[PDB]
Amino acid sequence: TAYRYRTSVPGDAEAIEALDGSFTTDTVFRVTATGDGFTLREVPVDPPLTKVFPDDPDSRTFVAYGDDGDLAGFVVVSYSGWNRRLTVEDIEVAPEHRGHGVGRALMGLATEFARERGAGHLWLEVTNVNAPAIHAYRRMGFTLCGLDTALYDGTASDGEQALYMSMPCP
Amino acid sequence: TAYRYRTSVPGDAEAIEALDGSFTTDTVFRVTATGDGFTLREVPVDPPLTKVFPDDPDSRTFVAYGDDGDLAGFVVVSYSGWNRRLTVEDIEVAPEHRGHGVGRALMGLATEFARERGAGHLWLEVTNVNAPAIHAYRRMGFTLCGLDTALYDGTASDGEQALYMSMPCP
Repeated sequence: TAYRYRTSVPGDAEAIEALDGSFTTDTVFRVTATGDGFTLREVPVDPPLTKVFPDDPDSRTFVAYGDDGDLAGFVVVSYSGWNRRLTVEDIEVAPEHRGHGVGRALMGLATEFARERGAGHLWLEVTNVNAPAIHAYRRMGFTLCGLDTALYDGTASDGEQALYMSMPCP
Repeated sequence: TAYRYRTSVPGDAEAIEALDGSFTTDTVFRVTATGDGFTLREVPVDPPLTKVFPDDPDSRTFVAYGDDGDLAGFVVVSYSGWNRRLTVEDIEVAPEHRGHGVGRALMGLATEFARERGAGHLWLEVTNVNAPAIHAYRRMGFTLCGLDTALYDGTASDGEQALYMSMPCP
């Protein structure tokens, strides 16, 4: 569907680094600590929030290239045998390529690798302010499996919470 | 307070391995996924649950030895500079030494190391079935900061959830 896919090579390092993982959102998932647990609620934000990030057999990176020779996206995966978890360390699609099936195809490639390793599930972390990726993950078969409100304390993302999502591996 | 404390040496490996990290509990924290979030509720369990486990500058292990020459307890810590987090990887006290101040002293030693590294917080993971460690952590200055319901899927601990607790570092 207009893209080429392969395992990354050292020469992809620059394009991976340069790829624009930034996004603008009209909503965020507000995380509330209730004492007994946590609640998430999608809330509107005005003005829209623009988030800019200042970014071996069990590990793998898959890249997606467009017709133009430009990197459309990548996914970095890591496998842990103790809990048979394939961690999606990072997944990013160039803003122009968003909503063109790149993310879904890369996640499918991540799923195939998980199956090869005999994974029981796929797992990912996503900032609570990334409402579009959260909704996109939900529509790829993932559901909220946890969170860490302290993950970003003392970082450039202080005030955000890490949200955890998982999918059983077919 | 009856114990000796130091940094571990290779020769402590056997005693660390052999130390009994098992526990019996009359209660557990039941984790409920509400869809919008998670709730934790301490519930009684009958019969009592007995849990048996089939167990470099930023990493460190501190040991506590009793008068008898036996290992009373240990704490394994790891530091991550990106979020200035000191992770308490593992902490275990021999059942006879429980409630004698060993855990508190080891956690204090973990806190001093965190300060030396310039940590902003201390962090730990604890199984939801470990109601006594959860209550002990709460009484050491930690509070629930998250959880991962999928951490133990496909393991010997399947059915348990990982609970995350943090403390700001003085």
